[PDB]
Amino acid sequence: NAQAEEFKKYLETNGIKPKQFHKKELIFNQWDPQEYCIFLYDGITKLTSISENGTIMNLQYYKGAFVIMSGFIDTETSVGYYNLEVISEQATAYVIKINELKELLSKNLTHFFYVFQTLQKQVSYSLAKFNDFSINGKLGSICGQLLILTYVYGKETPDGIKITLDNLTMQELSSAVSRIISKLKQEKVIVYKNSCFYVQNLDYLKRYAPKLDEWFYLACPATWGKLN
Amino acid sequence: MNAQAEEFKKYLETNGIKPKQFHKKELIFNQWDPQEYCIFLYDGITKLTSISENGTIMNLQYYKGAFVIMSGFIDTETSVGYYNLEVISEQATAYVIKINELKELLSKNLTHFFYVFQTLQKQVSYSLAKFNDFSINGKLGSICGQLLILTYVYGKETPDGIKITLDNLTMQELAVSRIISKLKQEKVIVYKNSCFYVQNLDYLKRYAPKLDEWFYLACPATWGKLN
Ligand SMILES: O=C(O)[C@@H]1CSc2c(C3CC3)c(Cc3cnc4ccccc4c3)cc(=O)n21
Ligand code: NA
Ligand code: NA
Repeated sequence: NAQAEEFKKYLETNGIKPKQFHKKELIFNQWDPQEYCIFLYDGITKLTSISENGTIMNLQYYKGAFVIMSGFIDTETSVGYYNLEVISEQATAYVIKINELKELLSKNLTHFFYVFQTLQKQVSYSLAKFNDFSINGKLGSICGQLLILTYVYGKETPDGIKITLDNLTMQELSSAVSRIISKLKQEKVIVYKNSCFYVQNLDYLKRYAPKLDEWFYLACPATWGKLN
Repeated sequence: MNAQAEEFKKYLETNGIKPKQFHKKELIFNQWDPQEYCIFLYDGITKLTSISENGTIMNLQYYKGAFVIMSGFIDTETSVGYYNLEVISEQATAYVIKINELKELLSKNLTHFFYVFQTLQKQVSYSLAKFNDFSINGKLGSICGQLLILTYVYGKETPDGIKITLDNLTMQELAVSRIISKLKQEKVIVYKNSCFYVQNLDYLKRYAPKLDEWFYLACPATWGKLN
């Protein structure tokens, strides 16, 4: 992306170096009193919360380029007790104290609008998922999640739309969930060929995840028009 | 209400933006509006709805003044999503502003720019907490999460319990009567005077733990008034 590239280089101009992370590493953890603005240039991360019996809660996933912030920008107080785990093999991320963020954006409104419209997407993204889930239950949630893997990591092939994901990432991902995927298999909306995963009926996914499909058209139109 | 909100209100007025009185059931904006707005809900209560192709109305989110609700992207001024913003309180004060004008106002005042930025952070992190509590305790954490918000916001320190202040207009504004019953029975909620009370705030905290954390970090003033 161009906007993200302009932010990458704007960060480096101001002396902020990238930092390579590896799978299962933590970019920041819930006990770090320092609040950060993570610019995940490349890689895949997940935001986890730990209940007080030890159970890890996978709450959200992020793909670079994107912005994650552990503190409110105004008061510089914590958004919550969260960790940012890297689940890809290797992820690049610019780590920035929240204090320095306000200074970088105060000088330049353009990158302020970039970070600002990024949070705008995340808000509407969640509203669109919740919408589809309230209209079609888990069916909408499954089709919506499946629509992500198609619009982003998808590519057109003879056997449909293949998911360009190292199966290391795939299995990173239940009775009712099996029922849904089962029907998708029998209707061949998806497949299991060559150990891969292809999507052949994108129109089906759009039907039961319509609001999320709208979110792409409005927030990621270049990706949306690719497979449309 | 919020120190930042009051100054933002003054800031909008001094730049020639007038408040507008919306009453219950009015739409500050609907989903077929080709103009994208930045709504500053100063006072009142609203909900974000969506009409499907079937014509089915879906509630998606609730907002209470002071708060910001933008329908378009700050940069491209395009819609982030086709939503309607409906008032559900008796009356509501809101400062309707074009998005192109917002871009202008926040550019000359980074302080208010950060404030609007923070209102997005509270939505995102409010959703994550709500999603965690539902992702462990299912609908129990959701209802308890919703009740927890009502308790912290509209509660009263009455020896009877915690008096939900909401005028009846938004109380019953609201498939799972087992949940309301499992709490009606358990001395967790009681409508003594025809009005809801709370006799066990720890039940709600226990099943909405992340929402409780969020409220402790986002509204620490309101959180401690019951703790
Ligand atoms: O199941 C998942 O892993 C995905 C990834 S994150 C996510 C979300 C939102 C972004 C955090 C949602 C939306 C959602 C669904 N149901 C809810 C029920 C109660 C309260 C909030 C909810 C939010 C769905 C989803 O599947 N996933
Ligand atoms: Na933290
Ligand atoms: Na709008």
